[PDB]
Order: sequence, then C-alpha cells, then structure tokens
Amino acid sequence: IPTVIAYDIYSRLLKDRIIMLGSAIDDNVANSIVSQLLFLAAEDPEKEISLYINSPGGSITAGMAIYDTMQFIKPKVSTICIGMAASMGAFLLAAGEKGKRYALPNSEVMIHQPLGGAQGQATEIEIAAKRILLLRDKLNKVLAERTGQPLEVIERDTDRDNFKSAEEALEYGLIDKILT
Amino acid sequence: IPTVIAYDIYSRLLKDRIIMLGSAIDDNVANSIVSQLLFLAAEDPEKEISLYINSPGGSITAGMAIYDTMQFIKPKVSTICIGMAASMGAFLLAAGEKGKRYALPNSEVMIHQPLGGAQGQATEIEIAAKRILLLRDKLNKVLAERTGQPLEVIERDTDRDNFKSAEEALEYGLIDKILT
Amino acid sequence: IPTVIAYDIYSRLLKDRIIMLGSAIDDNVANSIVSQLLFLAAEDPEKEISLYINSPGGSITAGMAIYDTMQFIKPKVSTICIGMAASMGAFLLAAGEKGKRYALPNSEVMIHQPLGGAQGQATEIEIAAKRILLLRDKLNKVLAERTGQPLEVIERDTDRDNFKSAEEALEYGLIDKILT
Amino acid sequence: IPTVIAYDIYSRLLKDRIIMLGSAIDDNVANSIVSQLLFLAAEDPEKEISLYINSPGGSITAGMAIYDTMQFIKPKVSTICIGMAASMGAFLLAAGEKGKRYALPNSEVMIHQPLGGAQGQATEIEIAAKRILLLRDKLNKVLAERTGQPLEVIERDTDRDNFKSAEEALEYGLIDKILT
Amino acid sequence: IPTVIAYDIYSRLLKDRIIMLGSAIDDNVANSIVSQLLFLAAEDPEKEISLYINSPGGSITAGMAIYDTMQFIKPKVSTICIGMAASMGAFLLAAGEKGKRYALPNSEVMIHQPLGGAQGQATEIEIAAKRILLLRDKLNKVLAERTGQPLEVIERDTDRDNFKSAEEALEYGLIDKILT
Amino acid sequence: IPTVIAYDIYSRLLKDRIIMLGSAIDDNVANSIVSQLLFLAAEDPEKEISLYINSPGGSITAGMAIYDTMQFIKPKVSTICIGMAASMGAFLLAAGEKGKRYALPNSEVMIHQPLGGAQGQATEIEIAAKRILLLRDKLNKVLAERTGQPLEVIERDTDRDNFKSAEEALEYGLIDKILT
Amino acid sequence: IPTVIAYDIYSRLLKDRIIMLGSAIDDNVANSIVSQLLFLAAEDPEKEISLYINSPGGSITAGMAIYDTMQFIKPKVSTICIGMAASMGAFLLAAGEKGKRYALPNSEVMIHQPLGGAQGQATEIEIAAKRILLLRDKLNKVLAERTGQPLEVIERDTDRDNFKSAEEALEYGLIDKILT
Amino acid sequence: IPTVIAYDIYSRLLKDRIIMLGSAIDDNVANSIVSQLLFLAAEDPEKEISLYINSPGGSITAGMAIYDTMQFIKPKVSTICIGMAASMGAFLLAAGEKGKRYALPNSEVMIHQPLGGAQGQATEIEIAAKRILLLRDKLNKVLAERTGQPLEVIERDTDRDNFKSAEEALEYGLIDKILT
Amino acid sequence: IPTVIAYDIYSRLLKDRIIMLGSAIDDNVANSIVSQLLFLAAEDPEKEISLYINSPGGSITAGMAIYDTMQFIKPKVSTICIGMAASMGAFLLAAGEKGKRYALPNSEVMIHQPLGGAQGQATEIEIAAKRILLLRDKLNKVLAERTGQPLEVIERDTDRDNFKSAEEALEYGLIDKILT
Amino acid sequence: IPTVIAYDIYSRLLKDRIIMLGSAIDDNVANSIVSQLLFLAAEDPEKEISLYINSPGGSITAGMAIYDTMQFIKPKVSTICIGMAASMGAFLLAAGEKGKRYALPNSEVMIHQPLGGAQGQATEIEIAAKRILLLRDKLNKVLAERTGQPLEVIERDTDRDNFKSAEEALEYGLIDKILT
Amino acid sequence: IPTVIAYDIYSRLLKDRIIMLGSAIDDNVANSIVSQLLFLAAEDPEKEISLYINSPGGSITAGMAIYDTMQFIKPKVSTICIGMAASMGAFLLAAGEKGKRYALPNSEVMIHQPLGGAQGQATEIEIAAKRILLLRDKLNKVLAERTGQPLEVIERDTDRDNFKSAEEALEYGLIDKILT
Repeated sequence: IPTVIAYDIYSRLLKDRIIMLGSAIDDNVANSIVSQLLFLAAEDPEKEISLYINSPGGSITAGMAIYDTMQFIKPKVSTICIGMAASMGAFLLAAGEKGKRYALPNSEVMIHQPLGGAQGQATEIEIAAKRILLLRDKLNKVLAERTGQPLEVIERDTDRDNFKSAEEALEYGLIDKILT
Repeated sequence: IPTVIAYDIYSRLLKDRIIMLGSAIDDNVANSIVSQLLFLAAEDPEKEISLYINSPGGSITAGMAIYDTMQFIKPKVSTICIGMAASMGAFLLAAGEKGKRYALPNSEVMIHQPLGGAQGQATEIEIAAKRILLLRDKLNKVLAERTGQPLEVIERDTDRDNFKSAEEALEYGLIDKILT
Repeated sequence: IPTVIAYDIYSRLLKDRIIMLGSAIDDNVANSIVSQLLFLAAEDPEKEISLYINSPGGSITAGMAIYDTMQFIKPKVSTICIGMAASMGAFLLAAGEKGKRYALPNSEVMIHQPLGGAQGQATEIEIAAKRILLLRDKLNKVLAERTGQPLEVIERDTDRDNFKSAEEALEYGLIDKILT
Repeated sequence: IPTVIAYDIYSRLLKDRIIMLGSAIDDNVANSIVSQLLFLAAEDPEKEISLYINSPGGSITAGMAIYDTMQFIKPKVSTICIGMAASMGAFLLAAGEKGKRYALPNSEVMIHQPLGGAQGQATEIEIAAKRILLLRDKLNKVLAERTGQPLEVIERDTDRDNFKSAEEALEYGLIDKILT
Repeated sequence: IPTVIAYDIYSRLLKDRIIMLGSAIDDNVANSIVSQLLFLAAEDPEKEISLYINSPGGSITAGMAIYDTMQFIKPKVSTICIGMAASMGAFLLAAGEKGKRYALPNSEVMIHQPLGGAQGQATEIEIAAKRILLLRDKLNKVLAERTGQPLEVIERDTDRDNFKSAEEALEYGLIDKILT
Repeated sequence: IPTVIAYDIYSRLLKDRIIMLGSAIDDNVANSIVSQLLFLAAEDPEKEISLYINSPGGSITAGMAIYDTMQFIKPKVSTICIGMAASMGAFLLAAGEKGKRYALPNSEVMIHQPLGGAQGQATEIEIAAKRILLLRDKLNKVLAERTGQPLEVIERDTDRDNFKSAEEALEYGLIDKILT
Repeated sequence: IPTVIAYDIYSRLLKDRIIMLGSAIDDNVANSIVSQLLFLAAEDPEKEISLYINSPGGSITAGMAIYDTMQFIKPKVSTICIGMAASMGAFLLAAGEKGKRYALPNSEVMIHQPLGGAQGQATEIEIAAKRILLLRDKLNKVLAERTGQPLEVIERDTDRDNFKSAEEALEYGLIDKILT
Repeated sequence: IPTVIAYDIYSRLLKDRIIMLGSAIDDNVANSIVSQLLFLAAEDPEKEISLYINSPGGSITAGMAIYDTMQFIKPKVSTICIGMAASMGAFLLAAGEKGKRYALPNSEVMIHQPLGGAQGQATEIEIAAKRILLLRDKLNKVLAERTGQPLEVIERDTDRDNFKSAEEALEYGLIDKILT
Repeated sequence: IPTVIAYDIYSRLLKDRIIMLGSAIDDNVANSIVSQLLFLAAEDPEKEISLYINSPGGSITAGMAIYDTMQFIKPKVSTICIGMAASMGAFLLAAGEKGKRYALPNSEVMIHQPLGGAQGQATEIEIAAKRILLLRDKLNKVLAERTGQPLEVIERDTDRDNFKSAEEALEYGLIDKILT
Repeated sequence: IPTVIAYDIYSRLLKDRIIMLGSAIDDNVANSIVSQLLFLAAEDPEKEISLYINSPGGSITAGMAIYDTMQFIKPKVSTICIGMAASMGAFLLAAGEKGKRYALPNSEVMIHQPLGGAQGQATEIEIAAKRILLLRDKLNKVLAERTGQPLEVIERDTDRDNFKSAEEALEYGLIDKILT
Repeated sequence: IPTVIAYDIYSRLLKDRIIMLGSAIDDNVANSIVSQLLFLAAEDPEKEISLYINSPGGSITAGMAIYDTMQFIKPKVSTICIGMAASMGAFLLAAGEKGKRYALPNSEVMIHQPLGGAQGQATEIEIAAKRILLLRDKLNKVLAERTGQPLEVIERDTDRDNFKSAEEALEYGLIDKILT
C-alpha cells in the first residue's frame, strides 16, 4: 500500500467519503465498516457516501450489521458494484437509496439460500434447524420489498445458485443504472 | 486367542450355542452376529441360544439388524449382561424372550436419546432433522412395549443420561432375574 | 470370524447358496460378488440364490457390474434387506426376481441422483458434465420399469433424498412382501 | 511365542487349567478371560483353576466382569501375584478363594481411588460426578469385606497411592502365604 | 484500519466517548475495555459513555471484570446491541443504566447456562463440579433482578439455547426501546 | 524497499503517474490498483497514466475490475509489457488506448482458455459448467475487437497455449510498437 | 474372500480356465497375469481361456507385457468387459481373438492419448519428450489394425476422452457381440 | 525364521531345554519367559535348563518376575552370556546356580543404579521419591549376597556406568568361569 | 497369488525351472534370486534355466551378485525380456548364454551411467568420488565383451539415456532372436 | 540494518548512484531493481549507475526485465562482481557497458544451460519442450555477442557446468579489468 | 534493542566507526557488512575502523566478499576477537592490518577443512569434487602468507578440528597482542 502526502491509499480517499469493500465479510470487516460509517455520518450529516463492493459472500449476522447501520444514519448511501457481488454483496448492493444503485457493464450478481450446520442430541438439532428456517424467510421478505418482485418468485429463484449479469439484474430490479 | 483341540476359544463356545458380544456395534460386527444367528437357527431350529453382552453402544441402523434377526428366527434367545450394557446393549438386553433376561449382581444399564448431525444448505438440514425426530419416537415406542411402562415415562426418563444398577433395572422392567 | 468345522463363518453359508453384502461397494467387493455368482451358477443351474443387503452406497460403475451379471446367469436371485439399503443397495434390492423381493419390518430404503466432480480447462468440464447427465437418464429408466411408476414421477421424486420404510416401500413398488 | 507338539505356549498351559494375565485390562482382555473361565468350568467342574497376575491396572467397568464371573462359576479360583499387581490387579488378587491367595517373596501391591473425567454443560458435570462418587463407595465395601479391616481405614489410606510389599500385604490381609 | 488525521478510527471515536466490542472475550479484551473505562472515567466524571456490542462472547471470570467496572465508575454506561449478543454479551447488555439499553431492529439475542470441564481423581472432580453449580445460581440471580422476571422462570428457559429477536427481548426486559 | 526522501519507491513513482504490477492477481492486488486509478483520475483528469505489466496470471472476476476501471475514468492509460504477460496480463496489455501499447524486445505473451472446477450433485455440475462456457465465449469476443482478428481465429488459436511475442504479437495486433 | 472345499474363490475358477482382472495395472499385477497365462498354456495347449476386465487404467509398459504374452502362447484368449474398461482395458479388450470380445449391455469403453512427465536440464526434456511421441504413434497403429479403421480417424478421436457405450463400440469395431 | 521338520528354530531349541533371550525386557518378554520356565519344569523336574542372555536392560518390575520364577521352580538354571548383558541382563546373569555361570571371551557387562521419573504436586513427588530409594537399597543387597562383596563397595561402584569385561568380571565374582 | 494343487503360482513354475523377476533390485530380491539359483543348480546340474526380466533399475552391488552367480553355477541360463530392463535389467539381459538371449517384439532396453552421492569433508568427497569412477570404467568393460562393440562407442552413447527397441537392440548385439 | 541520520544503510547508498544485489532473483527482486533504475534515470539522466552482484539467482523470464531495462534507460551501467555470480548473474555481469565490467580477485563466475519441467498429456509436453529449446538458443546468441566468442564454442562450453576464476574469466571476455 | 537520543544501540556505535559481527556468516550478513564498510570508507578515508568478531562461521563464498572488501577500501581495519572465532571467523580475524589484531584473554580460535556435497550422475560428482579440492589449496596459501608458517605445516594442522587459546594463537601468528 502506497503513501500519499502522511496518509496511505485507502485513508486518502476517505477524505472524499468513499468506502472500499474487497474481501469476505467476517466479524472484523463488519467492525470496521460500521466504524467508518459512524465517523463519516457524525461530522457532516447532509452529504453523500459511496461504497464499492467486491465481496464473495460472508456471514449472516455480520452482514445484517452493516445493513441496519446503513439505514440508521442520516446521510444517503449509494452502492457501486465492480467485479462480483455474490450472496451477501448482492444483499448490500440492493440495500441503499433507491435511485442510486449502479453497476459496471460486465459484472455479476448471485443470490441463493443460507447455509449452516448442527450437531448433538436429537433436541439440539431441532433447536438449530428451526432457527435457520426462520432466518431464511426474513431475508426473503427484505429482498421482495427491496427489488419489487412477489414473494413466491424469490422463494423459487433463490433455491440453487442463480448467476446474473449487468443487463438482466436491471430487469429484475437489483440495480438502477449501468455506468459507462 | 488360545487353541483348543483345531479351534480357537470363541469358536469352541459356538459348538454349545453361545454367542459373545464384547465391543462397539459398527457395520461389520452386526454382519458377523447376523451370520452366527442364521447358522445356529438353520442347523437345529428347536434349541435355545445364549448371548452375553458387554458393549458401550454403537450405531442405530446396524443395531436394528440384530433385534430383527433374533425375532425372525425360530429358536429363543436369552440375553445375559456382564460388565455394562449402554445405549444399544440396553436395547438388545431388553429384547429377547420375556422370561429369560438375566444380569449379574453389580452390572450396570444406561439409556438415553439418539445422536446425529447435519450440514449445509438450509433445505437439506430440514430433511436430516425431520428423520431423527421420527427415529426417536419409534425407539421409545418399542421400549414401552418391552419393559411395560407408559410412553410418557420413557419420554421423560431417557434424557441426558440414566444410569441404573442391577436392582433398579429389575424394578424398571428391563431384566427378569439377578443371577448368583 | 469363527472357524466352523475347516471353514470360516460365511463360507459355511455359501454351501447353502447364501451371499452376504455388508459394506460399501468399491471395485474389490464387486469382484468378489461377481466371482461368487459365477461359481454358484456354474455348479447347479436350476437352484435359487439368496442375497442379504446392508450397504450404505458406493461406486456407480462397480455397482452396475453386480446388476447385469445376475440377469445374465441362469438361476433366480432373491434379495432381502436387513438394516438399511441406501442409494446403491436400493438399486440392487429392486433387481431380484419379481415375486421374491423381501424386507424386515423396520428397515429403510433411500434413493437420490448420482454424485461426481470435474476439474480442468473449459472443455474438460463440458466433456465430463455430459457423461454424468447421460448416466442419470440411463438410470432413471431402469427404476421406472422395475418399480412400475411413470418416468416423470421418479424424475422429480428423488432430487434431494427420499427416506422410506418397510410399509411405505410396498406402495411405491420396491418390495413385494414384508417378512415376519 | 513357541510351538509345542500342534499347540501354543499359552494354549498348552490351559490344558493344565492355568490362566495367565499379563497386560493392562480393557474390554478386549476381559472378553478373553471371561471366555476361558466359562470354558474351563464346563469340562469337569470340580478341579480348581490358577490365575497368575502381572497387571498394571486398567478399566473399572471391564475389571468387574472377571470379578463377577469367577464367583458365578462352580470351581475355586486361586490367585498368585508375580511382579506387580497395581490398582485393578490388587482387586482381583484379593478376590480368590480365602485360603489360596499367594505372592512371591519380592512383589508389590498398590491401592488407590478411581479416576475419570467429565465435559459439557453445567448439568452434565453433575450427572457424571455423582456417578464416580457412587462408584468408589462400593469398591470400599467390597475391599472391607474381602480383607477384614473396618471401612473408615480403607477409605482413609486409599487416598493418594499406597505401595506395599509381600510382607505388609500379609499383615494388611490381602494375601495368605508367601511362596518359597 | 484507516489513519484519520494522527490516529486510527478506533482511537478517533474514543475521544467522543464511544467504546466498540466486536470479538470474543478472553482476558486480553477484558484487560483493554477495563483500561478504556478507567481512562474515560478519570477525565470528566459526569458525562455519558456508549458501548457497542457484537459478540459471541464467553469467559465467565473475564466477563465479570467489565461488569463490576461498569458499576464501579461514576459516569453512566449505555449499551447498544448491533448484530448479535450471545452468552456473555447478553449479560453485558442488561447492565447499561436502566433506561438506556437499546437495540437495532434485526439484532438477535441468546441466553443459556455455563460450560466447563473437569478431570482427575474422584476427589478433584467433586471440587470442580461443586463450583460451577455455585456459579450458575449466582449468574441467574443477577439476571433475575436486572430484568424483572422471577427466578423460577429464568432458571427454566435458560436450560438449552434460547434465541430471541429485537421485538420479544423487549417484552422480556433486556431492551428498553428499539432504534429506527 | 528503499526510503527516498519521506516515501518509498512505489510512492515516489506514483506522483509521476506510474503504476507497477508485478505479481499474480488475487482479489487484493485488484483492490489496490483500482484505488490508485481512482486517486490519479480525481487528482488531475487530463494527463495520461502508465502501467507496467509483469504478471503470470490470476483470477477472472478480479481481472475484469481493472479492465472496467481503465475504461470508466477520464484519462488515458498506456500499457507497457516488461518481462512476461501471461493469460491475464495479455488481456490487460491489450486495453491501453489504441496506439499506446508497448513492449520491450525480449518479452513474451501467452493466451489460452479459462480454468475452473465443479463438485457436487448432477445438477450443481450442470449449473457450474454452464457459466464457464458463457464466460469463455465473452472474453474472445472482447479480444477479437481489441486486436482486429475475426472471431473464428481467436476461437482456435487459444485452445491449448500460445507462446509468442515481440515480433509476432506485433503482427497479431496486441501491441503497436517495440521500444528501443 | 471365501473358501471352497482346500481352495480359494479366485483359485477355484482358475481350474476352469478363467482369469479375473479387477484393479489398476501396476508392475506386479502384470507379473501375476503373465504367470497365470504361462501356467494355463503349458498344461493343455489346445483349449480356450477367458478373461474378465474391469479396470480404470494403468501404465504403458506393464500393459504391453500382457498384450505380448496373450499372443505368444498357443491357446486362444476371449476377453469379456464386465463393468468398465478405460484406457488400458480398452487396449486389452480389443486384443482377444476376432469372433470373441463380447461385452455386457450396461458397459462402457474409453480411449485417449498417453500421459507422462519430464524434469531436468534443457537437453533432458528433449530426450523424454520424443519418446512419448514415439509411444503414441505406435499405439494407434495397433488400434487401427485391431478395430479396422483408417489411422487418421484413430488419431483424431483419441485426443481428449471418448466415452463410448455397449451399442456404440460395436459399430466402431472394438467388440463383436453383446451378451444376454 | 526358518522351519525344521513341523517346528520353528526356537521351538526345537526349547525341545532340548534351551531358552533364548535377545531383546529388551518389557512385560511381554517376561510373560513368555515365565511361561517357558513353568512349562519346562513341570514335565521333567530333575534336568537342568540353560539360558542365553543378550539383552540391553529394560523394566525393573518385569525383571523380578524372571528372577523369582528362576528361584521358585525345582530344576537348576545355568546362565550364559553372549554379546552384552547390561543393567538387567547383568542382574539375571548373576542369578543362575552358583557353580554354573559362564561367559564367552568378548562379553562386556554393565551395572548401574535405577532410573525413573515423577510429576505432580509437591506431595506426589515425595511418594515417588521414597519408592525409588526403597527400590535401590533392595537391589544392592541382592547383588551383595550373590557376588560376595561388601555392601559399601557396591554402593559406590554402581553410581555411574561401570562397563566391566570378561576377565574383569570374574575377579569381581559374577561369572564363575570363561568358556572356550 | 492363487493356490495350485499345495503351492502358489510362483512356486509351481519353479518346478519347471522358471525364475520370474518383476520388481526393482534392492538387497532382498538379490538374496531370493541367488537362493533359488543355488537350489536349482544342485538338483540336476545339466538342465537349463529360464529367467524373465521386467525390472526398472536397481542397485549396483546387489545386481552384481546375480551376475556372478549366473556364471558360477554349472547349468546354462537363458534370459527373456518383457516390458522393460531399464538400468540394471539390461545388464543381466546381456549375461545369459550367448545363443539364448530373446526378446518379445514390443520391448524396450535402456543403458546409462551409474548414480551416487557423497557428503562430508573435502577428503571424504574425494574418497567417494574416486570410487564411482572406477565402477563405471569396469561396467562398460564387461558390456563391451558381452555385446561386441569397441570400448570408445559404449563410453560415448551411454552418457545420457538410450531407449531402443526389440529391433534396434538386435543390431547392437544385446539380444539374439525375437520371439513370435 | 542500521539507521544513518533518517535512512537505513541501503537507501543512504542510493543517495549516491549505487544499487546492491544480494539474493536469488525471484519475481519480487526484479520488480524492485527496475524501479530503482527508472527512478535514478528520470532524475539526472547523464551520469552513471553502479551495480554490485552477489547472487546464485535464476528466474529466466524475471531476469530479462533487468537486462532490458539496463539498455532501455539513458545514463550508463557499470557492473562489479563481488563474491560470486552464477547463471543469470553472470548474464547480468556480462551486460554492463563495454569497458566497465569489473571483478575482485576472488570471484568465481559460472555459466550453464537452462532448467525447467513439464507435466500432462502427450501433446502438452511437446508444447513445453519446444519453448525451452527456443529459449536456450536466444541466450547463446546474446553471450556470443557480449563476450566475443563464436557461437559453436559457447554451445559446448555451457553444457554441464564450468566455474571460472576471475582470471580465466578475463581471457574469455566476461570482465575486462580486475580491481585491486 | 534499546534507543539512544533517535537511533538504536547498533547504529550509535557506527558514528564512532565500529562494526559488530555476532552471528553465522550466511548471505544477508555479508551484504550488510559490505555496505557498512563502503559507507564508512567513502566519507572520511583516513581514519581506521574496528570490527568485533564472535561467530561460529558460515559460507565460503559469502565470507570472501568481506575479505576482499577489507583490502579494497583505503582505511585500515583492526579486528578484535571477543568470544570465539571459528572457520571463517578465524579467517577474518587473521585479515586485519598487521600489528592490529587483538584478542581478549578468555577467547579461543578454531581452524579446519571446508565442507560440501554432490548428488548427481558419475560426471556431476567429478565436476563438483574437482572444485572443493581446488577451493582448499587457495585458502591454505592465504593462511600461509598471512600467519607466517610454511605451507606443509598448515596442510596438516587443519585436517581435523584444531582448537587453540589466546596464549596459543599468539605463538602461531594469528593475533598480535592479548589485549587485557
């Protein structure tokens, strides 16, 4: 990482309100993007923040921490997709400021149903297999009012891996423009 | 394994119709015990077979091959418990010839819930968690017909462990007589 | 393995034309069962052979070597299921002579679509993803003429995992009688 | 392990009713000694059997099978200590017939309290910690009846590690003679 | 971590009296949050501190060092749950003041009974199993007065894993209002 | 890595608008070249940028991010091949403007098919072997209009491996001028 | 591997002149099959021998030993493909006497070009890369003589992988009949 | 090991009353030598036995078993030393019958003080340190009454490794003759 | 290894004076081949012996044992080749009796320099490098009077690797016929 | 690595025009010497640059980047060999400006043949063994014009290894002055 | 490493012209001591430098760079042995200016032969063993013309390890004055 005069390269374009996201969302990335959003919203709360996404997925609980923090602060967040947004980048790309969700002309978007696991007695499997079915049908209701489709279309599109492109994610409703 | 004149020590007892079970029940111990029960029932189908149990459990599907073969054949099987019969020896000890189910004066019996696991893709955790719940309620419906208790008592006792002795398994109904 | 007088235990059984199968099917089990079927056929070719199944699955080319070698010999093969026949034991269980496919009162049968993998260039995946698609429709057409169902029921019926019972495989068509 | 003319060296002594125990006790050694004690007592059950002990301990629940079986059968067992009988050989050495319990002139005998472990929730270190306290309050009642001491002495000096010799085990009450 | 001008983002928020907690609690995290609470208390003793929680948690002795320090200093702490608050994170919620315990709208919450282990002699298991039962009945006696429930109703549902949400943890008593 | 005075020599060249690429592309180099292109475009958006390529390959989705950001920004990028450009440096070398693609006289260039893999059921192989063909048939539709060849020449030149440069990459059309 | 009274199950078929092949061809499977062919030919040299093939491949030099030996001896060999013959079973299957070479109706046949490797100086790759080019222009000069095709078709089909079937290798010329 | 006509090479030497010892003494070698000394003295108890020693020591409680059994049976044991008898072979070499001990002319002998270890808290090292000092002082007295030296000479000769010879461990007692 | 009536397949061939060599020559293969050569030469010292070679490489000193014993004994040895004879196999192939060296028409023969290594001081490298240069100026002095070429040709073409043929080794002088 | 006052010891020398090379040339060293040559050239492009070489390097594609950049830039480059220059360090030592290539009196230059490897099908070794023979014959043509020898002398000098000695490397033509 | 006011402790003793060598001379150590000698020489070339040696010695070629650079530069180097100098520590200790080689009174010096290895064919062993015999007679000549002894004394003193002292290396000629 270079040095810009003394900043570095990711902290120089935070002075212009740009947040970069380029790795899998574990519990340390979600602790840093939350802090950057809280710092930017509490020093000039009428401007606009950008967010560039290149994530190949991540965790469910550490991806629902950036989402409601994006909804909670006062500025408006516009999300741009370079590369590929897959399975939790496709949930943050379609979750900021209807009117301002962009994509570059050859990108990709993938949506599917959650993963998990359970082990133990015959009761500690029934406890843990009843949570993931309550967790699936609460993301299926957020995506239906974010994109605009019915619920019974997203209940059967997101059953296996469903890859799209930059031109047929615009017909679905995930993005709004294609940047040139 | 001493030689007895040629034999060994385990195949000399099989000439007097004694089967010996002394390890955990994986998928190729059940094969050998099923073969020995078939051979002994085929050569003289009106005598009596014994079966000594000292076993710390095993798998469920390879422990329903025994308890099927020893109800299917024509002779009568008498089960004796030395050492400890735990969680799948307690299911075969209480499953042969009501009238002949013995135990030695400081043995030990244990009964509890099934175990299992599941992994990945929340549509196929429901498949694997709906099976073990159907497998539990067919084991504690056989134990109620074998011992004599109501079903609401065995649904409550078989939880987290239940260690008994030679004098409490006689009051519960698992054995019939303490040998001296 | 006892040594019944010299023999061992499941070679005294082969003198009464009984073949046991109790492990997963690689290409060493298939060699032994093919050799035993050939030896029993070219000794007295008018007497019935039995076959007991307790297998959890296995390979797909070494399981279709036991299948078409018992339509080729002259005697009749009768298949019995102890324990569990899953995903390649369910394909050999519904391949005995019609009238002679049995099951014990608490057993299990499971059927699903085949597995596989591919690795390499963009042409060596297209080569190996057409073989596994031809090998599935080659294998859904044998089961439809063996059980008696239409093809579009077994095409959508397997598709994930399908656990069954002894009383629930009579209605489907895999079993002709439940033994008591 | 030489050949004696066909026989063995351990299978030749068994023709003169001598059982030899020379390793740690698990549920694979207890199975063999239970089988040998069952075989020798159906083959003129009046003649006495010897048992030579050189064992450095083992399992608690698999050293009770031998102890039950050598009071269940009809002949009389005589135990001789060679080398060292420690912590479960000292429990079988003091369980031969009163009158015949021997030791060689420089041997050792060690007694102490059981071992174990527990792991899990806060209510599964309560099930498995009031079992191991119920299990050592029943070995002291057997040792107090076998040797002759009061209970509050044996529960007082078997607390850390108690090493003895051939001349202090005779005053304590574990053996009856010293062979020369 | 960026370099907001010279310090990073976690140290830029600390001069606005904001503490973040985003990992499991060993005794290195508990040694740092205690130091930050002491430094913020002995700089301006009458001014509120915030504390954001996203944590799977778990160490009982190093999780009751932050609790006692939260009640020891003079200013008032206000805890906000953001993504997930498991075992010893839901116990650090319901310790902000009385009217200042918030939660975001998604925000899962979990409570259950302690874990542990023990190994050794039969006397060193009783010592370590008599302690964890004294620890459990002092944790769910603090939880009954920070919440408002009776003791018999929170020693009954914290027996296995008990997941809540942001709308039915408010009916229980762990939350005062949810944020929009 | 020296300390030209404070700087170092990747950040002393960056203020002369020179970007260096010297390793494989692995979704973390592609996040650090996008930021440098954005910073240099927002600094002064008319002067041209250079880019030196020495890479042996990389991934496909993190190679279509640099290729997109090269076209999106307002300045003009000029690409120079320095030692070796293989399979994703040969795709980035033919993306400088149209008359500003250079190579030194001892260089190599390689072009071939994509690579990948697939594992699972017979349906999750057909899903994943159908996007790699759609991904192969859109890279040689960009290369065929970047170099100038017809499509059915690029479809058969890139079948195995194609080592050529410095006097055959100029005739093919990938570069414009050899530097001396 | 059972016992037939003293014999084996593979050594009982050998006195009816049947050789089985069920493994990959390494350097000491070829030794056993060469020894069996020599022993059967030097005992009664006017009598047919069979050979059952189910093998995934092997090495080039230890697969030409069997091919030379089964044509040096005086009897006539008749090869039968039972489950799968891939890349060195397809070369041994089309080497029995013309009129023989049967196959069962659920079989497969695969043919492709040989594999290898080289490592070292620049003049020790040139030695080992013009030997593997003389091997594959002498294998498909034998295959084009056994099956009866032009050489420019055999050197064009065997380029990636072929994967024929039982009714598709009969038109090519590899087999002669399809058994019942 | 060869075959002598059916016998072995050690069973023939046991047939004319020769016992061989050529490895380190654990409690499997002691069991076999105790069994051979028991068998050889019960079939003809007036003929002497030989014993050849080539061992580099071993355990200290499994080396007293052979000593006691040598003193206990009725025949007379004569010990010969080939190679090296070190630190427990030197204790069994000086335990044959006084008058019949031998050594070949290159037959190094070694004697030293015992080994051991201890681990635990401060009152479990005191037990294991009193035991080994009780164990050393009872081997010194046996060596003093076998060889014929004072006790305070062997208390200071056996402090480090001693390494005598064939003509040098005859002045010291301990061999009684040198063979051819 | 099938049983032939008792024998196996390799010891039935030795009754007709056939020795089979099919693995690399370590120091256990040379012992066995020297032993059965000595055994066959003493039953009847006129009848000739065969030897089939399929071996890649070996050791230099353990391959001179077989070469010496082949000329020490009185009958005449005839060497046949199938497959290989890579490094030390081709040195034993050209060591049978000079009218009786055969080869099958799909065979290969290699010849090259010996190999070795050295490590230590500057004197223990000179000692070990002065010996491997006396080995290879005595191997190709035996090969020159065995094949018939001059010495300065065999010093010249056995420098890197020389794979030939069945038809190209006949012109050189290594074999005498080609069997059909 | 000390601190000359801020600098370190390698960047204080780059205040003058001195570049050090002291490790094997991988793809990271060649990326950091190219940057230093570019920076020193585009700062005062008319003086001189020194370069000290002590390296047993090789990464042939990543060792011609430095060779091309040494002639692309303007000023001049004078190379000094300090401790040893093996292959691709001798190729860089003999590429300084003619008249200014120095060596200290103990230096030991070495030159030889390239290395490589190849794995795969029979037509992917022919691609990779045809590249390395084209890569060797273009380095021979560069040494033949840098040093001054004919081509057929360097074609057989660089065949195994030849270590020169900084005084017979001056007669060859690699250097042209020995420094004192 | 402490800090001296900024510096550290090793760069504060370089303003006073001291070089500290305290580890094994691999590469990356010769490359640093060469740089420090060049920097100290090219800023004031009339003041002498010190060099403290405490090292077990390392590579031969990376210990000749320091030796050549010590005589190339203009100032005078004065070497002081402090704890031990052994085998390219002694070779640099006896290379300072004559009259200025000191040693502390508890030091020791060691001299012996070089070491190496060789692994390839029978020609690549002769190439690598003709070099280490020639690298030894050029070190013996330097030690002979440096200490003052004849050559045939150092050719047999340095044949095995030859330890010395401070009062014993002064008679030999390695040092000039014990410092005290």
